Amino acid sequence: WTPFSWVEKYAYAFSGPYNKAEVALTFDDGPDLEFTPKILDKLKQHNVKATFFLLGENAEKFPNIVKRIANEGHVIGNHTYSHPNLAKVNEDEYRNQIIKTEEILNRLAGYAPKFIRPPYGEILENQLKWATEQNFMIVQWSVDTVDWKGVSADTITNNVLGNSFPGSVILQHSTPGGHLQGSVDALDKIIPQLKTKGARFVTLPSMFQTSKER
Ligand SMILES: O=C(NO)c1ccc(-c2cccc3ccccc23)cc1
Ligand SMILES: [Cl-]
Ligand code: NA
Ligand code: NA
Ligand code: NA
Ligand code: NA
Ligand code: NA
Ligand code: NA
Ligand code: NA
Repeated sequence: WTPFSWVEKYAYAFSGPYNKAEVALTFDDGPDLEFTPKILDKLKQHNVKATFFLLGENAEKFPNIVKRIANEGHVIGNHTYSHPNLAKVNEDEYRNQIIKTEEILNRLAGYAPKFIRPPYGEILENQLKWATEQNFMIVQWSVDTVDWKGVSADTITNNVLGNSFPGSVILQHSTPGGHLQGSVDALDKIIPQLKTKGARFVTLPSMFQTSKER
């Protein structure tokens, strides 16, 4: 496990360029029926695009919310199919979780997503090597809202505003059935205060200057 050396050897990163006044909001585990629509609305009221890492099994249940994300200018990412610990699977099951989710998202969004985020941040070097050759790009995160703990919006705001820098990639969740109401309300405080500091919200394709599709 050498996360640092991998950013020089593969398509793999934790944050973006230091010389741009840009940050990136990302959302995991969706789509869902309660939190994804709210996030989309608050992102609409703040003129902000984001990047959604969607589970393949959840895109099947709510195929229109996948389409709503892409139609509103957001970028869709691959978050595997059934959310397993990729460090505990073999190559064929790893490549099965990726390619299966890709075909589901390609059918709904109209493109094969280029960005992969491994659940729990767990991934192995050979898995990373395979995705690099397949023209993927894995992006983790550098600011953790730890919103799955069900924390409040004020707590998430101080946690985000206290650890955000140019190039920060922020992690939030739109998990079906999670305690994420404070994570949604935090967007009303996080987005304006970072704008006060001069930050612009971009998607992962714009931050790393690459296409959204593979
Ligand atoms: O994308 C996720 N789920 O879909 C996800 C789940 C949990 C965490 C997560 C939360 C808190 C601390 C962590 C420390 C190391 C690795 C992951 C951590 C980050 C992301
Ligand atoms: Cl490209
Ligand atoms: Na790592
Ligand atoms: Na980094
Ligand atoms: Na950075
Ligand atoms: Na409903
Ligand atoms: Na192959
Ligand atoms: Na920086
Ligand atoms: Na950062």
